[PDB]
Amino acid sequence: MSQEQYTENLKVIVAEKLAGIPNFNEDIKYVAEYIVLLIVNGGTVESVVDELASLFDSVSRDTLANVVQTAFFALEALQQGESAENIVSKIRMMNAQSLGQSDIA
Repeated sequence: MSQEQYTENLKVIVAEKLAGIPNFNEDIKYVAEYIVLLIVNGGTVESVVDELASLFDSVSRDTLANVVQTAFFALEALQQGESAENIVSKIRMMNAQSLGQSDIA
């Protein structure tokens, strides 16, 4: 392979925004892989937003640009030394609240 360690760490940060979007319930883990693939190709929000909009043109362009923006910042944080598993802990708690009904007293 060429850049998988960055794709595995970037895929976690990319999912943090896709899983957080309120209009993103299905195709959320598979959509981050294509976002990282565009980031690995070069990292151009214009070409990365136009490529994601061509396949995902149902949600407002701002929602797609929001996930590409967090992947660009993640590339700079990953190059210095950041952790992606810690972000999943916040998504697991936020994702459980979205589907956590009939669980109170």
